[PDB]
Amino acid sequence: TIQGSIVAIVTPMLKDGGVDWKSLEKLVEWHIEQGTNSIVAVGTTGEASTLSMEEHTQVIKEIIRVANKRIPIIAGTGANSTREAIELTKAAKDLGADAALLVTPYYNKPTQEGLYQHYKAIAEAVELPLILYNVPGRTGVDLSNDTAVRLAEIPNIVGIKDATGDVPRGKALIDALNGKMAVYSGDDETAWELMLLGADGNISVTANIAPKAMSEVCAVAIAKDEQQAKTLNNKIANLHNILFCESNPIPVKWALHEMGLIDTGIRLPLTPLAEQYREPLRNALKDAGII
Amino acid sequence: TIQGSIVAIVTPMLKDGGVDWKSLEKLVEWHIEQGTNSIVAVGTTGEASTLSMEEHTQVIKEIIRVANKRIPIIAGTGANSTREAIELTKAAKDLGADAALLVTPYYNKPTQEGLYQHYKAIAEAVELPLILYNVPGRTGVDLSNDTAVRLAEIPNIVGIKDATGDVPRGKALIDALNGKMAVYSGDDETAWELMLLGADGNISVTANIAPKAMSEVCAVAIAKDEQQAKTLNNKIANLHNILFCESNPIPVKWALHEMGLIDTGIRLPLTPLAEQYREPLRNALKDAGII
Ligand SMILES: [Cl-]
Ligand SMILES: [Cl-]
Ligand SMILES: [Mg+2]
Repeated sequence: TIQGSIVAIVTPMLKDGGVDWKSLEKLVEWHIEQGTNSIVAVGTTGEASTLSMEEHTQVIKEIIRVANKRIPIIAGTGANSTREAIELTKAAKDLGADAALLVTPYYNKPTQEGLYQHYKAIAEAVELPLILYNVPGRTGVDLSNDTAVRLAEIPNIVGIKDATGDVPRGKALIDALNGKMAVYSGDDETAWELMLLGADGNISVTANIAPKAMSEVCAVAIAKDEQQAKTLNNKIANLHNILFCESNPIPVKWALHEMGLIDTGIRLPLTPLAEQYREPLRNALKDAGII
Repeated sequence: TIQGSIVAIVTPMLKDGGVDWKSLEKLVEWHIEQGTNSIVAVGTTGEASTLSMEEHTQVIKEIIRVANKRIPIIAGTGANSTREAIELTKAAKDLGADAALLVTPYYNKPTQEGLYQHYKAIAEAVELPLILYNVPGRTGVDLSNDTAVRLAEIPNIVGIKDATGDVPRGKALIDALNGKMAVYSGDDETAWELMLLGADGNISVTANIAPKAMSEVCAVAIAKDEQQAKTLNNKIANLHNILFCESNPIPVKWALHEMGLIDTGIRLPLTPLAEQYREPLRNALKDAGII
């Protein structure tokens, strides 16, 4: 069901690190006005790692409140402990989230069967649509297409965010699934191609700063309009590269501060974008017509 | 200062995953009797990821209580949030831990400067000996030798566990530090090599099942006896390989179970060692004279 441009939203913070509730409310409003189709609250780009459990609950609560039913809200509820993933996922269900996004357990490297059991335990514990999320470069683990295809058989498991950026592999996954669950790109550089190949949307970093552009790229790609998807994506292609010059969300948070939309807060061990990269990032925003 | 065989001890668990307190006490006792030189409590091999905050404290307190100051106890206190690491490290100091072992933030991929600020902030917040821990395959980030060398200048940063298994790089790190802080192997397969080159010990998985033999390997290797180090390590070299046929601590817990020392409990998303590996494991243990 959830389709189109799904922003992996940052969590705006004041200089001391506190959540900037005013800026967040404004950012959600702007996404809705510009065409973003859905918001992932407190995922990787929203610094899930350095927000407390109460801060997760509050950010999800506020985004749902401001959205006011206009678009679906997906809560990031991943953990590397199955028991913890369950508690987070239950809390998101109770807050009224439309779905949960659950990165594979990171750092502890479960087996493929361990991945299967982890997600099946969560699906069986919480009645809420769940979206798998594979990002092997961050986690230390790769949820294979074979394991994804198995998990798609579990009630409540409704999609996977594939951040491999490996388009032949994502095509092979979409073809094997034959509709049984959704595939979302988690790689802005190749998302337009995965959507042209049958992905249901793009859970996007770039949409944080170009929401109207990315909403258009997703609509034309989902519609299978290859030329329009190529042309529209080309206008923002350089943004997809520059937003990872340091680990996301470091650059995207700097881009939003340059746009005047958030302040500079970001939580250790993350750091504001290194000084040397701020001019090149400004130049990319200017080239793109964003500032 | 802490030298020798430092076991990264498992956290024994009952079938239902509850911590097995009696079996943990017995293990701590057997290590001390067998010649183990120090214990890391609630590290990666100890399932830090799946233990609650209260359980992290109880396990630390129990290992300290049982060891009764006969050997230094190092508390695993890493987190991917600098705030949470400071909290865990303070708690370990308060419980009487001799040192803390802090893996680089995983999953959120800080920059080298963010890793520097992370550990600087902890060292300044907590007056306790800190050991860095780099294992890039699990965490998605690699703390470079250059960054390690900067950090060794910071007062209470007293060492690093280098789990790269890359011996020339570990030698380059030892050489560059020139004694400013300790290097510990985090790779059983190469640990004897790294200690012959100047590492102060081995923060060891294999020591969970061969604590006497690994105590002797570390001692002769630290003594720079290359022949005896090689000879002694050969007897346990196949154990270093077999204990990683699925992600540690999966194989090591199974081994301790075959030895009659712990029950099969292990917490999702980890799983009990797959059946196909159990007979080979058992044969390796028989071959090494462990069972
Ligand atoms: Cl996300
Ligand atoms: Cl450890
Ligand atoms: Mg590391």
